[PDB]
Amino acid sequence: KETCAAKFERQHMDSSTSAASSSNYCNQMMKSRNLTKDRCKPVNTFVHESLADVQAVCSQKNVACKNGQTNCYQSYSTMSITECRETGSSKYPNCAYKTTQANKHIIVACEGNPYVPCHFDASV
Repeated sequence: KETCAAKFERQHMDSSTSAASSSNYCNQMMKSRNLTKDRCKPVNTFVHESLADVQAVCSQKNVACKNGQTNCYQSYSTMSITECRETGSSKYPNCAYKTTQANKHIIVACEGNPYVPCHFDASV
């Protein structure tokens, strides 16, 4: 059902806010974006930029992905992002997360036509 493009937007885009509003941001968004439905996804980043800005990264600095594929791209600019990581304690179905807000470059893996992000590899 979901295009890798649309799944990326669900998992990784949050243009609704400029930054995490509280230390509960991740608890709340991991839940609302359906990333805790069946298990607690351990690590996930949200990007607070326009979709056009984040899709444009697919034409920026080509770098290898963590898995050694070559379709990753690092943003030329830093971007406002929230990094979510599950706490050591967390046990499903009660998923708990630490929220960290930062301005960093993102690295995404891109696919499709239009060529757009389908996976979030890392922030730098």
